[PDB]
Amino acid sequence: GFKVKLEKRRNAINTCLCIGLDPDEKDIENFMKNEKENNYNNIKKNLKEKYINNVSIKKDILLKAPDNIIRKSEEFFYFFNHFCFYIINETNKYALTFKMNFAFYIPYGSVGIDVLKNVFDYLYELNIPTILDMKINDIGNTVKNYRKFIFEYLKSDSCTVNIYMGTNMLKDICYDEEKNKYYSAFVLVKTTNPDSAIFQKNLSLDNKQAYVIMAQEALNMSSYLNLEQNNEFIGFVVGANSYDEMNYIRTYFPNCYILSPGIGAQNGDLHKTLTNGYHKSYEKILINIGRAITKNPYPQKAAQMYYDQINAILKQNM
Amino acid sequence: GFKVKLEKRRNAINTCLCIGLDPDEKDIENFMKNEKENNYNNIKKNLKEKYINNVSIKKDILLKAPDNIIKSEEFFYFFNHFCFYIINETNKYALTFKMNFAFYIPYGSVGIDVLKNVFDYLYELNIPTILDMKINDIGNTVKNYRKFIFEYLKSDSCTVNIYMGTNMLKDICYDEEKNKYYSAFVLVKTTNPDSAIFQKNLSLDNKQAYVIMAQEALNMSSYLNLEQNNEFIGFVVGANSYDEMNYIRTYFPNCYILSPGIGADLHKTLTNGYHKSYEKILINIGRAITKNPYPQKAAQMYYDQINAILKQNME
Repeated sequence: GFKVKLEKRRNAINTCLCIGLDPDEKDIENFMKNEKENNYNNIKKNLKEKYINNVSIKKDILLKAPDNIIRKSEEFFYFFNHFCFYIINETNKYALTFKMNFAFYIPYGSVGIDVLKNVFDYLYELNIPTILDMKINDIGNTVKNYRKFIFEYLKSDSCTVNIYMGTNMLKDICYDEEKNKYYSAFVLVKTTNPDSAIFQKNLSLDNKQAYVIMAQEALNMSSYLNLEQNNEFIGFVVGANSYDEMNYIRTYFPNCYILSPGIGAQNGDLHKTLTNGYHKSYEKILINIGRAITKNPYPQKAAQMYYDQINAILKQNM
Repeated sequence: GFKVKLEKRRNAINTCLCIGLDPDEKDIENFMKNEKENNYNNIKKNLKEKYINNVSIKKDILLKAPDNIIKSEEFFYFFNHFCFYIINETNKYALTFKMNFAFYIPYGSVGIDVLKNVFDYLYELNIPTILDMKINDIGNTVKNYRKFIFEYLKSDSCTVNIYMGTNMLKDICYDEEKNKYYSAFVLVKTTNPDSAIFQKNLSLDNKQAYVIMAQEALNMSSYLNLEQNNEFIGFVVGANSYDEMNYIRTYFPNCYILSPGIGADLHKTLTNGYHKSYEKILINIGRAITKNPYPQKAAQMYYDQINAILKQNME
């Protein structure tokens, strides 16, 4: 159960920080250059973690001494994967959950999917709850394959879902009738893009905005599937800077799980966000911080500072 | 541009058949069993085709003989060879091929290698492509999908879900640094039985969400000058959704439509969707061909039925 994992871990480390691990090409290139310039300090640190031996793919390459890698076809893979372990290693004591957005692992072909699998293998050993932000949607017969990839192959605890096509697809994502398995998901409700209102707000039904209608139908399906009775849920992606919508959501669905992306290095207001979505069991208000951590040259420092700020706001609210 | 490629292939082969290539694990396993019990007849045909010698990934694995193969690479080998079999058998009937990404991802990286080989193979054959992935994210994030689909795969088009918004199309159908343009089909009315809940029951000013969404997609298309660059944004409209198909062809007369959902009435769809430039009504047929006992014959069949309806609408 994602619910119980979250609950347990939230008790252990007292926070709702979700760390986003979305490495782009410059992150990888910058990491490789800086490891070359500095005796490969961090990769050498990566290699000392017990949990690095338990990843699935190209262990023989990953566990080589950096020095031997340039002495090269496997180099992009090695620095990419090692960048991801580096973030995880530096920041994990501060993160209630990690969220990996699939778009960042696909553009190079398959090599990034290997990286993605290893990252998920690694987080599984560390028992850190995971989310795959992939905003999946298709017909039922088709999405089973996404279910398989995400929950069987990656062993993610949850994923993001776009339910514009409908809520029946959740039957083949959050439930596996053959194996009697249940899975958690966050459906898109109010997103962070500037023009998010065009459909989510400007469409309506019976006097209610589309985002509200969507949220309610998502929970009707969660209830029909008995998810929470099996320690899973369907939650809502609500943008961090959508304060009215977040307020509407926490108000109308008082016990929902919210995943909140949007706060970066140069925007956002953690106090207004966390307050609007607050819940005493604040694993229900996941505050995702991604680039503000992964693009900081001192990622542990970033993850700690965000941790402390959120913690201060949580106590303010208590 | 996708427009040009479509226009030219349509005149060349006289159809709007879109062939779906969505191989499931059972397709792969069965192809493997059937090749093994039949002296690898289809694989031998695969190895005699010009452009298998031109694939990017693990080419010398694919050109080995099953006996050499039969084993970490076994799955890779029969998966890829299944795809190539379907393409070799059916390509002369297809205006376009649509690969659904979901069928290529569930085994990890091995399936993405098959996907790339499939795309490189259809590119050599000069057959127009669609990646059905229904991508959506924020602008800065979807650029990764653009790169993957349009740079790495070299797809002509993909499917997009614009419920988050249409600004995302700016980083999918356009690359401002490179001055490049690409085509997409946005989801308008999909084939799922409950598709009405949002697509029909939500409205703005009386109009159903799907019409609002189609219009906004076309608004963004003009903002990006796709037409002037031989690309477009089109609409996915399910084969089973006649009134909606009718409404779209009626209200947006010259739009491009991709229509999934004809399983195993084609007349009804093609008639409601019809356009004299019939590459504007792509009729997708996947499982009904790929899970037929004789895919080539199944493809010809649908090809001949489509052709007879086209001529009947022309007349």
